[PDB]
Amino acid sequence: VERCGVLSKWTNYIHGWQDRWVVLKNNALSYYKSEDETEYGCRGSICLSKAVITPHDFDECRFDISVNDSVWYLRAQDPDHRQQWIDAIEQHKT
Repeated sequence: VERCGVLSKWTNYIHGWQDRWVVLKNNALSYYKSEDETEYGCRGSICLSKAVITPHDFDECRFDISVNDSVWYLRAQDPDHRQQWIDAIEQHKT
């Protein structure tokens, strides 16, 4: 299953943090400007084959997805844990 949710982080403006729509499915992570996704097309997309799930420093539930130096600061929504990403990618990957 895809993890589809909004991630509050900057898009273009350094102080222009907004809710961007991220989807983790198939074996790729894709993000759009916001939850309206489809009309935005695609803003970014990485392949979860060598994208390392890096546990964040100060955060216990935040996980930085790093591939091609593209660091995706993800986090467990609230009732979630790391295993969301693990199980998802593990069940998506080849």
